[PDB]
Amino acid sequence: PSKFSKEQLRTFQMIHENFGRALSTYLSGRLRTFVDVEISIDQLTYEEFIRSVMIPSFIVIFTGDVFEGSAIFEMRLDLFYTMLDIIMGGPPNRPPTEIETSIMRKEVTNMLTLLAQAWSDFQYFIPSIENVETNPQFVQIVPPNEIVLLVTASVSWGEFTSFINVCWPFSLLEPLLEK
Repeated sequence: PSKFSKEQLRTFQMIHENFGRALSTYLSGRLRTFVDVEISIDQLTYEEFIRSVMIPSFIVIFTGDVFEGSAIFEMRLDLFYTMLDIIMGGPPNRPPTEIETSIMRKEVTNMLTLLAQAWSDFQYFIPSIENVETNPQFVQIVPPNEIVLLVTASVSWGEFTSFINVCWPFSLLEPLLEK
């Protein structure tokens, strides 16, 4: 089938809610302030997701040994620059420099690892960042009409609220969908 079943969605909801809790603790420690995270999932076409991403943005294309194909970890630039500023102790809306992406790549590797830990009992993997892009219109990892599981993490602290989205293409998740 081309779409995710109801029960399969619930499994992914629980997995990513675990991710959400680990992420909250992670970001709270990095930003040294209480950061709340609320997870919500949905399934839609890849086209819909990519068209919703701001230009520019911080798009991390990643994979895992145990997967075949890529997935996307996207972070809004307002969060990206706010996080970086705090970690560095130093937003600009323009696309990030190579230095800024390199510093934030380390943070993303940490967050992807937490994601993998949440996926432990179902399909544990070691994340590998394949590419980093700043323009969503240049990102077409799978066909437009293909369905994708979109995990949205609403990240907030104080009066700031932003997002981190993980896009899991149906084609990538198909085999685990089996067992």
